[PDB]
Amino acid sequence: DAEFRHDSGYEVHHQKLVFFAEDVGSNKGAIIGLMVGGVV
Repeated sequence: DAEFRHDSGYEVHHQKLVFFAEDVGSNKGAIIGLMVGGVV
């Protein structure tokens, strides 16, 4: 659960890939969620 960036960047959605670093934590139970925003 460590942050890498503490400030906005740009509207470029292509940077969405940054999620790879934002997904440092792991949910305990997401059975309720059919899909995850990580891919959607």
